[PDB]
Amino acid sequence: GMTEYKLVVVGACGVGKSALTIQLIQNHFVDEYDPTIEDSYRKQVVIDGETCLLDILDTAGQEEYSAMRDQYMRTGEGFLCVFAINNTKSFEDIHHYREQIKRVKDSEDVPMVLVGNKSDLPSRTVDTKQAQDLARSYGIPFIETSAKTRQGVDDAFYTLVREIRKHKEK
Ligand SMILES: C[C@H](Oc1ccnc(-c2noc([C@@]3(C)CCCc4sc(N)c(C#N)c43)n2)n1)[C@@H]1CCC[N@H+]1C
Ligand SMILES: Nc1nc2c(ncn2[C@@H]2O[C@H](COP(=O)(O)OP(=O)(O)O)[C@@H](O)[C@H]2O)c(=O)[nH]1
Ligand SMILES: [Mg+2]
Repeated sequence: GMTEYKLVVVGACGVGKSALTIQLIQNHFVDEYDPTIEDSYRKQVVIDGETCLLDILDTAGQEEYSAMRDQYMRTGEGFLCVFAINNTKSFEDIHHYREQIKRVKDSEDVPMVLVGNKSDLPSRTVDTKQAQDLARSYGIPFIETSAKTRQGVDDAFYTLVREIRKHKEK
């Protein structure tokens, strides 16, 4: 049967979670997508010659630590932690997202990729080295993306699938 991979995209409002997701789903850059819409989207993709079903939860809205919201995030098998390379605050938020993922998955070993989005823009405020070094601190991959140009989009999502496979084989 076709394996389904439940992927969750997290990070500060405005970093490009929806734009990244829609680039994967529609193969189109959407510069405008209601910041409050949290929803999931499926797509069949070929990754290393194996057709699989991705189920992407594009998170949005207010931070809430109810049991209900924990259970919804807990359905995720892997997480993209997204910041924007021109927004230092979004990068400084990453550790909070990672901490909450570890808590809700009750694991120090959750499949995860650090994503630096908006790589097409010139206004960088977060050095690549600092981002690479944070991913190293966590022991996870770092991928530079642009939802505008499609740079890194498959790399980010497909690496996460590969991380989930390797975790499932542990
Ligand atoms: C960086 C923060 O801001 C926001 C703003 C919006 N969301 C968050 C946020 N943190 O984790 C999460 C997720 C969705 C991530 C996956 C796992 C779980 S499990 C659960 N219950 C979740 C929730 N709500 C989450 N989201 N944080 C700063 C710092 C604290 C005050 N605050 C202003
Ligand atoms: N130049 C550029 N703008 C982007 C990129 N991704 C998203 N945006 C813009 O960033 C803003 C927020 O994007 P959105 O997808 O709504 O972010 P979300 O709140 O994380 O879902 C919008 O103005 C988008 O046009 C990107 O890679 N490059
Ligand atoms: Mg959004």
